[PDB]
Amino acid sequence: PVNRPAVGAAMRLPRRNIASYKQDGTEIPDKHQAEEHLPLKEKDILFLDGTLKEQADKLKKKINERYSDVRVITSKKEEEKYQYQFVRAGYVFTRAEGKDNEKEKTSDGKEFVNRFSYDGFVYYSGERPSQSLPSAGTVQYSGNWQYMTDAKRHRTGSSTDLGYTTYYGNEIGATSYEARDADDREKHPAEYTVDFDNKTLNGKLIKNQYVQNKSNPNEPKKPLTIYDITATLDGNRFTGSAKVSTEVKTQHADKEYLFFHTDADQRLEGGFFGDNGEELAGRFISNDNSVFGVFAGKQK
Amino acid sequence: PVNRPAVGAAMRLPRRNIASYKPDKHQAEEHLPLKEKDILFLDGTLKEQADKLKKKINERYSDVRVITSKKEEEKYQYQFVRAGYVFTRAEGKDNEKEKTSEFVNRFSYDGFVYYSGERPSQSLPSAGTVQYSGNWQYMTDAKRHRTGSTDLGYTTYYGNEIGATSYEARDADDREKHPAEYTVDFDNKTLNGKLIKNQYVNPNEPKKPLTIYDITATLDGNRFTGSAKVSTEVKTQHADKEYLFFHTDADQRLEGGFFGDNGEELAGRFISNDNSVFGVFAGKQK
Repeated sequence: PVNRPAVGAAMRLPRRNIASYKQDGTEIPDKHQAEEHLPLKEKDILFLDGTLKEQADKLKKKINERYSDVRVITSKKEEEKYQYQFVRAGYVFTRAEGKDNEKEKTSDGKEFVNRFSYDGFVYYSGERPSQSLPSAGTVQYSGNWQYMTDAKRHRTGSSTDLGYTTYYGNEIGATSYEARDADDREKHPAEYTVDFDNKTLNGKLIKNQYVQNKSNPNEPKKPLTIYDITATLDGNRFTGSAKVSTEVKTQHADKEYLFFHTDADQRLEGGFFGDNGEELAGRFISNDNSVFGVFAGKQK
Repeated sequence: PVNRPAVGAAMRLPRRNIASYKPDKHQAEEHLPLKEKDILFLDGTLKEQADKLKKKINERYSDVRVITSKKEEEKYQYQFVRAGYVFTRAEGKDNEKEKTSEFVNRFSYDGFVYYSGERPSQSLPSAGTVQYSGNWQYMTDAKRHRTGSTDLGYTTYYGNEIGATSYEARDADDREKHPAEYTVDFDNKTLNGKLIKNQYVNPNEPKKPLTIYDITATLDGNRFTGSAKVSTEVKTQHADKEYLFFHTDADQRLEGGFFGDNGEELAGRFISNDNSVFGVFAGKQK
């Protein structure tokens, strides 16, 4: 589950109950809504198989099973940069315009269930698990990552103030595809070093921070490491941890830390794809189920 | 921000980057001044404010021993104010690192100095002069070379790889390391004071105070704004030690206020002009 080897995994957008009445029509006490915090669940990690296209199609299918007539946006445009052959770290989602929220109401018309109609997944996919890996040497990979967070009403004592499209992070999970305060040139790069001598992987899941000069395409990037990855290789898999960088904790306590605050200890799993480990991909989920992340990489 | 009114403020320990990889035997960051933006403003009860600081430490390390200013501040029996600290030596913890493919290396220690106040005074005397006594704390920049840590009166590393602090002062009188004295003129609407170090020297053994800062401020409502100035004594007679830490004034960068019914107590903060020292202070009517 946390440890399951896979050729694909996904997490669906969590949508918390923002209703302020109970099913008996009585007010929820102390100004509270029915569900002010909705963590992710490991049981909700959706495991995938088949080709890259089949896996993506399955997730889009799931979106349309809920609403047949909503438009879907994908990460196809975002992942162009990487020219991945065997892996994906992507997303598929909808804003569900013109759809009412999911509601359940009393006879008198009071809402005791109210959930947003938004929907989406972040996921990784891999094809052709490696049959051979280098017996020696160190190899650099570069790529990207995506993420899906819990839904939480109060992260501190708006969602846009915190760098996300309105509501994301609060009434529904925060996602990489709704991050507004990142460098849209490349919001979420990732870097990895694989030591095939000692059989270790180290990496960084990075956010390129927002830059004021948006007219110069060669404006320098402002990287911020969100997670340090460490892992051990075993066959064509690797297992390890994602740890929130100290820098996030101390210098970004009022923003990034409100979303990325707990490690994923021994809760990161991935593997190599392409017959000779040309690429890699995987996932992690933090100890308190506050973030599900997926990541991918390609040899430099 | 530097001039923002507050009922509590804290500064976190600066930890400079001592990494020596990406020339001339230099480290990545040989001087780390403080920043006015890193002044952490606090609110809520005295307890709430302190707990927030302990929380931030625990957010970095869930399992470290935390040391507080509780024992030190007992003597003052403050009702409404605090000038304290919370810190950890982070025993057995690795430094903060980012790596080769080390271009970042920052110490594992952590801590804050802070002031806190509850119930800002809604009335003050319209006249008369009032004496206050209390204490202060401080946090300095981190600087590899202050001259051409133990010789300079601090626990190892403090002042160099991390900021020097009042709670790592080793050359002071343990009876009361950092007393403060104030006089408030409610006629002329002024505050004058001294932030002092009792130098190392029986409970009635004479003290050897050394004024570190002279404080001046003007009153406005239940607040006061002014300056902290390095003492004549430090600059001229302690050029080879204290002056290496206390060398620049805080001009119009000291802020505090009165707390309690009729200004029984006062507290505040200052930050020197070149961001070399952040100080906090508290006092109680004599």
